[PDB]
Formats: sequence, C-alpha cells, structure tokens
Amino acid sequence: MLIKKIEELKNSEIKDIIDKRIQEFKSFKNKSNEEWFKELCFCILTANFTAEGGIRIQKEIGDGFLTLPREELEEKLKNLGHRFYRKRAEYIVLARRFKNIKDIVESFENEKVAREFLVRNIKGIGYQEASHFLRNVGYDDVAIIDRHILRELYENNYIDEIPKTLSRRKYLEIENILRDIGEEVNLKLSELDLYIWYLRTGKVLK
Amino acid sequence: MMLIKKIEELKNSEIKDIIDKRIQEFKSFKNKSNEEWFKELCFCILTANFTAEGGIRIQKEIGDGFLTLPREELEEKLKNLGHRFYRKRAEYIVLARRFKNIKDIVESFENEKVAREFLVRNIKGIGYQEASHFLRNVGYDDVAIIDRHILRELYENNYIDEIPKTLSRRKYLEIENILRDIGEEVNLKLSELDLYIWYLRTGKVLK
Amino acid sequence: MMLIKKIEELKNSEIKDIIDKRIQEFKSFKNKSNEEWFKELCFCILTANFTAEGGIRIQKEIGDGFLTLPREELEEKLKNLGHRFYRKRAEYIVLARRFKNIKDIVESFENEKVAREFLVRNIKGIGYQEASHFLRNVGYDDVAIIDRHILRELYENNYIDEIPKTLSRRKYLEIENILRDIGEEVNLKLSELDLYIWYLRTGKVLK
Amino acid sequence: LIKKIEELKNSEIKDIIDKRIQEFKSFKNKSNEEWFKELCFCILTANFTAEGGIRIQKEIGDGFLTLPREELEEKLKNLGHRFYRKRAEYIVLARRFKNIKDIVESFENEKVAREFLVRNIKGIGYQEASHFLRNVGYDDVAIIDRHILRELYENNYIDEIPKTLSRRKYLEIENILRDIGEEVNLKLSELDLYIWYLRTGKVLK
DNA sequence: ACGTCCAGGTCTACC
DNA sequence: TGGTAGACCTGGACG
DNA sequence: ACGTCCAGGTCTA
DNA sequence: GTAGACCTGGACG
DNA sequence: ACGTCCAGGTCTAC
DNA sequence: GTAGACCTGGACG
DNA sequence: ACGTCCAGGTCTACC
DNA sequence: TGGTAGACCTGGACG
Ligand code: NA
Ligand code: NA
Ligand code: NA
Ligand code: NA
Repeated sequence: MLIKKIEELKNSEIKDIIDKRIQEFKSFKNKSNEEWFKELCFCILTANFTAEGGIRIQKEIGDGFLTLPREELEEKLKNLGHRFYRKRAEYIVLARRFKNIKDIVESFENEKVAREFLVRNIKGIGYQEASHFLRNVGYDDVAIIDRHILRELYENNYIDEIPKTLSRRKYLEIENILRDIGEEVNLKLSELDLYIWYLRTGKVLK
Repeated sequence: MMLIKKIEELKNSEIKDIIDKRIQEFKSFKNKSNEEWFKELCFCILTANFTAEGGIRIQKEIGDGFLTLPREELEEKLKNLGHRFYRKRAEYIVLARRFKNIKDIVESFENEKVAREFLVRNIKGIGYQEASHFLRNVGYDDVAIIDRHILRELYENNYIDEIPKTLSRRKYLEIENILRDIGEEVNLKLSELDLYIWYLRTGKVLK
Repeated sequence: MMLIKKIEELKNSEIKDIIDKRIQEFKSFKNKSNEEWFKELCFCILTANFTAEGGIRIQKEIGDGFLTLPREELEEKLKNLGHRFYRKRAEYIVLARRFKNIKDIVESFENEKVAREFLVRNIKGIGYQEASHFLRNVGYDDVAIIDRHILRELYENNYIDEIPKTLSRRKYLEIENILRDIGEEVNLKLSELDLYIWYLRTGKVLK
Repeated sequence: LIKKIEELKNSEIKDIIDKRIQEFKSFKNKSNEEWFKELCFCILTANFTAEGGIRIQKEIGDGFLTLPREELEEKLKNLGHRFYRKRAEYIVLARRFKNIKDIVESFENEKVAREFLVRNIKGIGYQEASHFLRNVGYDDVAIIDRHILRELYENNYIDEIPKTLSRRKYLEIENILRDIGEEVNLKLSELDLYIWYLRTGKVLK
C-alpha cells in the first residue's frame, strides 16, 4: 500500500516540490559555517516541537543563534512561543563550541560516522535530530525517524510496535528498513522521508 | 624519600624562579587566542617520542604554519626540520585542524580531567601523556605528564615496581595519583611539580 | 570480558558445588529462631573492616553469648578472642538487642530491599554492606554485598572507573545493579554470584 | 641493606647460620664419596630449587656413583626434576673425578680450585663451582645466583641484572660482596646465607 | 630483621 | 544538605 | 671510529 | 593487553 | 578455574 | 657475548 | 464554550 | 549497565 501511495506522489505535482526542497539542501555546499550552524539550531529547536514554529523562530532570529547571550537568546525564544525555551536555549549556547560545524562535519569519513559524533557531543541532539541536520545540508543516506514516519511504519506494519524508546540499535534497524523500502520506490533516504512525511501531514516542509 | 629530599633541595634554589616564571608562562594562555592554543596542541603531537627542544625549535620555525600548511608541504617543512616522524605527525596535525578552535572546545568542559578524556579519543595523535602535556602547557594545574623521564624517576625511588611497556588509562591515572601525593607532601601542583622532577633528570627547564 | 570467562569455568568446576551446598545453608534460615538470626546479624557487625574467618570462630566460641553477656564481659570476650575493635563492636551488639526478635521484624517487611533499608538507619554498626550481607546470609538473593573485595575486581575488570572513598546509597544501589546484570549474563542470583566473585580473589567459600 | 644484616646478626638466625656454616666445615673429615654427592647436588641446583635438590640428594644418596645412566635418569625423572636427562648426563660424566676431595685439596687455594672445576666439568660454572666449594667448608667464594644478585641491584650495588654473568662479571661482583663483607665483618660464606635468607626467609644450603 | 601491608565498614563531627 | 577526613584497633605475612 | 644506544608515545591489527 | 611500525640525527668510547 | 609466575644456571652454535 | 635449549610442577588469584 | 488534543525529542536521575 | 520514568513546557485548533 505505502508503495502505491508513494508511486503516485512521484507522479503527482508533489514530486516537483520535494526536489525544489531536496536541492534546497544540496546548495549548502555553498553556504557558510554560520548558515550550517543555524541549521543545527533549527534541529535542536525542532525536537518535540513544530516545523512551522521552528521555521519562524529560525527566520525571526537569524544570526541571533550565534551572537545572542544565554539570557537574551532565552528571552527571544520565550517571545516566539517555543515550548521549551530554557533548555533549548542552553543547548544553542553550549553548541557554539563547534560553531565551525561545516568544517567539522565535512572532515569525517562519511555521513554515518559524522552523525555518531553530533549525537554524543551535542546535548540536545539524538539520532533523530542529527539525521535531520545531515539531511538538511545535503546528505542522502540518513533517515529521520520521528513520530510521523514511525506512524506510517507501524501503520503499514513495517514495524511491530511504536517503540516506547529508540535505542541506537533500533534506530539503525529501522533506518535500514527505511533504506530497503527506498530501493523499490527508487528514492535515496533523504527524498523518501519528505514523501512519507507529506503523506502523514500534507506538507513538504523539511 | 631521597627524591623528596632533592625536591625541597631545589625549591630553595635559583631554579625555583625559572620554574616559577615558566609556570606563569603557561598561565598566560588564559588570554591567548584559539590559534596560540592549537599551535600548542601540535607542539605536543610533535614531541611524542621526540626531543622536547627538538619540538620547541620546529614550533618556532613553522609558527602559524600549523594552521595553514597543506599536507605535502608541511611534511616537507618537517622532513627538512629534522623531525623523526614527519609523515605521520604531519598527517595527525592536519586532521586535528577540524578542531582548529581548540580553546572553545576545552574551556567548555567542566574540569581539566574530563577535557582530557575528550582530546584523547577525538584526536588521533594524542594519548594521555601528550594531552596532559597539552593542557598543562596552556595553564591547567592538576594533570601529570607521565613520560619516560618522570617514569624511571618514580621507579628509581620505588614509587612503582616496574616501567610498564604501555600505559593503561587506569595505569596512567594510578601513576598520576601517585604524583599528586608527592605534590601534597612537597606542597606543589602537578604542573609545578613536573618541571621539578623533569629537571632532576635532564638539567634543563624547557617544557 | 575476562571476568565473564573466569565465572563460567568455575560453574563447571568443583567450586560449583561448594557454593551450592553453601547457598542452601542460608535458605535453611527459614526454619530458625530469632536468636539464631540475631547471632547472624551479630556476625555481620563483627565483619565490618575485619576478617570473614575471624568472625566465624568468634561467633562459634561465643555462640549464644551475644544475647546474655553484659557489655563489660562481651567486650572482654571480644578482646580476648582477638577482635580489632573489641569496644565499639561490643556496644553495637548490645544496642541491637532491642530487636532480639530480628526474624519477626525482617520477615514482616513485604520484601528484602525494603527490609534492608530498615536495618541500616535503625541499627548502629550496620551499614548498607553488612546489611545486605546479613540478608544474604539468612537466605536472601536479590541483594549484593559490595565489600573491599568484590570492589577490587569490578574495578580491575573495568566495570567502574574508581574505588570510591565511601559508598553512598545511590552508588551502592547503582553498583549493586551493575552486578545484577553480570548475574543474568551467566545466570546466577546475586547471593550465589557474590560467592563466585569472592572465591576468585580470596580463594575460599565461607559466608 | 647493611642495617638489615645487622638486625639478622642480632636475631636467633645468627645462631642458625653459625651451626649451618659448621655443617660445611665437617667435610674436612668426609670421604671422596661424600664430597662428590655435594658436587652432584650442586649440579642439581642450577636453574632449579634448593629445597628440591636436597630431598633428591637424600633419596638417591650414593646412587650418584653406582647407578647406570638410564637408571639415574629415571630417579631424576620420577623425583620431578626439571631436567632429568641432562643432569643425569652431567653427573655421570663427572664420575671421572669421583675422588673430588683429593683433587680439590691438592690445589693451592679455593680461587684456583674453582677454576679447574668450572672448565673441567660440564654442568658446572662459577655459581655452581662456588656453591660446591662453600658447601664443603671453603670460605672466600661468592655464590652469585638469582637472589644475591636481586638484592645487589635493588640496593644499588650493581646497575643491571646482566643477561650474561661473565667470569669477568662473576669476579667483580664477587669482589663487591667481599667489601660488603668487611662492612658487616662476615666471611663470603656467612654473608651469602645472610643475603639469601633475606630474599627467601629460609636458610638451607 | 623491623617495618610495611592488610583484613567482606561504620561512626561521629565538621561545614 | 551530603560528602569526607579521622577514629575504631589488632595480629599475621612477608621480604 | 663505525656501531650502539637515546630522545616528554601513539596507532594499527 | 602488546609488538611492530613510524624514522632521525647525535653523542659516546 | 586455568594461565601466568617462578625456581641458587649451564650448554651449544653462530 | 647471547639466543634456545634443557623441561617441570606448585602456587596463586 | 472551554477541557482535550497534539506537535519532526532529548536530557537527568536512578536502579 | 542500558532501559524507564518524568521533566522540559506551550499554543492553537477542535466541536
Ligand atoms: Na546528544
Ligand atoms: Na587519540
Ligand atoms: Na547503621
Ligand atoms: Na663447566
């Protein structure tokens, strides 16, 4: 079933948007360290939150993610109506240790290894949001596994149950099921995601 | 307790001034830039199984080059500067550049002991000996440099029963502890301390 | 990994029988009076910073003396029978006599972990270790005895990064849980598990 | 170190060593057959145990002299000696000097006699030759084995545990000890028992 | 030798 | 609070 | 007189 | 945990 | 447990 | 001057 | 209405 | 350990 649904989206004029988006990421090969970092923050802000809200907050704050004091930045987040302003603001500041994120990430063996580094070395980033970062900046063979695509995987029965938790072991299992699915629909991991996400919500945000 | 006898022997000499101004030299790194810090990390990598002064010279000649120099070029520089392991050390140095702002990364940690834990497992080229070396050099007080010299100095006074071929983190941590006890006894920080014991051996107070 | 290996080969050795005859020696406390249990509780108080062997004869020579002998005479016996702390341990034993029906008090508690909590804050001389040691010695399994020894090899086998100064309740229940997983990876209750781990370093199977 | 030895000359141990040193002197009146059994004992102590060789020397007894090659190798084999084959061979070959007492005594001193033994018997080098001579009553040869050597380096008398204790080694060390000797006022033989006991807490031979 | 090392921790008293 | 330095205290093993 | 031993360890398989 | 690999010039007798 | 540690060196070749 | 060989059997954790 | 639902998780403390 | 509970924390649409 899921296969069928995606097949027709690849046909529908939705495929036209997903690739203005997929390439919207690829262009990060020509973006600055601040931009890349601003994307990392977007991921940190997105966890257990809303994409729309995340987009606003990002555009509204801009390079404030990289110049605002912990107390001043914290307040702005309070303004734009973010669920968790205290915590997420703490992560932003703390993350500045790696403000040259583009150079740090582009220097790893691959993407699977780079993801490993962000998780354990950035408070606020698990596998969900690291995969999200990598993707949003050009990376194809990583999967983002949040509530939604979980739901489409439990629903279409690819997974037994919606895990009370997501160990690294499980994330890499599922991410693979996702990978094998994408060979049939013939999409890289970065693309597929947007497709399943769109089904679920009805928006090719990011 | 002969070592100790020789330690206080030094504390009451014109050597204490040299060491005391040497320690102050490191403590000034609190104001230096990320560059002056990365360039110090490299010096350590250079000094691994090499000459202390041999690494002091190369650091002078290359200077801000540790940041810019490409692989094949920096290799030429080193190869010409007479370093033993030009290829390998050149390799490591370049990789370390992914942390070209090594100050933001180090000061972000809660304590030096944990900061070392990071450096040791994210920078190929750095183990405990040369991270302790690194940190100490940029102004931290509570870490020990457990090289060959201070090792068979300990050993030579029965602080240990053998010179182990390789140092386990548990092994290095245990040895360090041992040094700190001397530290308390003689009243000095593992930073100060290390310059002393090092001097009892070689006769020079470099770094 | 090595520790895991040492264990199972013991489970196949002559030792897998001495420990077993020993484990059911504890379970047989379900059919003993308060006094016999108290005698055990007393044995554990004697063991704090002392020998397991020593506390076994002292309890055998003194027998049911922990219940009748006045302080002065008890301390005297504990002095003659050569106990490290003949005064303090003599005091604890007397104060505990306000629970000389210890069996009725312990079995009353829903379980074991909750009963252990009662022994610790309500009896001088009994900390978390010599509390778990008592319950285990009277037939309880899901509690670990974390003494100088089982600490030595947990640290030697890289399970913990240090031998802590003193064991806090959180640190105890934490390490106790580290042992609890070690248990299921070889299939042994903490009680039985303890004896294997203890025989490794001491080379004996007492209690 | 010297402080420790003084503590020993104080203890009951000093009496234990006096009666032991006098057990060696008795060889002045023992037979060629006896002097040889000690020689064999010393051949069974090289890279082996002092206590092990003792019981072996006691069980085998005069067997070192009358048992055929293969027979002697069996008793050594059974008595759990590390090297039954070789030691039996060394013992058998040495039987050509069965009247070892006559030969040793005929020499000028101990220093020259030991030289003959070493060169003229397979299985015997300096330590064993010294060991031998000490055991029969001779007083100024040092036995340099793993322990008296251990003690000497741990105490900064020598600087390396030489891989190969050369004759030129054995004798520089032997001289050092002889100087450690005047410090405490002991014969090389008495001193060896003192140093050995420190290492081993046993005082046999 | 004589001193060092070491045994299935728990307690008070301090800040 | 809750983490920690000192007190309790002795006999045997071992170089 | 040319050969040996020494220098602030770390990484891979 | 460990040996081989990385690599060189330099002072000593 | 079983694998390493350990014990009063001497010989034979290259 | 120096590896390999001779060769094992108890203790120990 | 206004009490429910829901949104691209991850960290700490605890065992 | 590595899993689990519980915190972080709110707005906006539903009906
Ligand atoms: Na993280
Ligand atoms: Na490293
Ligand atoms: Na208590
Ligand atoms: Na010979």
